[PDB]
Amino acid sequence: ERPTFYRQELKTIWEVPERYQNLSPVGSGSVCAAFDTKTGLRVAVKKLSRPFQSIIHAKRTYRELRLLKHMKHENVIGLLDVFTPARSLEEFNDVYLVTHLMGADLNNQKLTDDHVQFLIYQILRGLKYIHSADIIHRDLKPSNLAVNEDCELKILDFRWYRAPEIMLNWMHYNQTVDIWSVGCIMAELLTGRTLFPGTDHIDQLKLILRLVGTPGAELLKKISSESARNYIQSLTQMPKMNFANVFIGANPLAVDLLEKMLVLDSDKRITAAQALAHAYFAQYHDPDDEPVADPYDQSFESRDLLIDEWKSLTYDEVISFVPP
Repeated sequence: ERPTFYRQELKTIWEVPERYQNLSPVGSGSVCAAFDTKTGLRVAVKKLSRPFQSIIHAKRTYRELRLLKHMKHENVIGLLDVFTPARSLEEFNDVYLVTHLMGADLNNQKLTDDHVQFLIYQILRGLKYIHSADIIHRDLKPSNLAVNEDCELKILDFRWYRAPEIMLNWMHYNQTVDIWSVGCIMAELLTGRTLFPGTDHIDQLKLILRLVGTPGAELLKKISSESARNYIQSLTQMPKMNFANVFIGANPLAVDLLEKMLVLDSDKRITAAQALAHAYFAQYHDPDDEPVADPYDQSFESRDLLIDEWKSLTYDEVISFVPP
């Protein structure tokens, strides 16, 4: 059946099932932290802002709901509930999404090696899943990575951490753009400092190239633009520096993994599935507890529909929702 809803203000009117109590705002969609009386869980309740204002809003609402419904993995945030106070598609105007309320993010002495292993392991386990659905995160960074008390980690809400192929204007994009971001995060966890703290995208690329080397002829054979090639080969030619000398006293397997992640050529960068099997994660690696996702149908992405059709498609997904 339909739950009983109650309304309150705090500055839109929120109308939510009565199982969610003690709503207290935590950002502006806009999000309230709440107590889920059914489960005794702390939850985030996000009320989408203007979800069907235009074709672009409606499709983004649909894309967000579809993605969250698909994600079913310990290290990836999924959907705990989705509701609307509307009793039919005609009154359907508001969408609310409920997810685990996570404490800290990774913006956060420094960490021990065992604890860096554990956190990166979790990130890679989550990424293996996401990537197996043919999803690329694209913007992994310490603030999209949430942790509870026991520092169990979940990947959230999908330029110091972005792959250089993106900051150059190359478009040979692997899912390993996310593996670059993990490499930068791991380095920051290991040393306490941002690995590539660029002021603009140019400054950033300079710092990157200083560490990894200027592109080799083999990667240069992959650049289709004359100016682009001209640009890279115009830059002062930097040798690959030694990673050990940047990561002093780091566990040497950490350094070895880093050298595999922080590779300029994306086709040569270690993948998530491969990183998990690397000796650095020995103590956590379980190849039978690193599950993959069902295939994820993003064909909708290329479709040009009407607001009312994206809306109805969204309503179909709300109705058909089943809790974990």
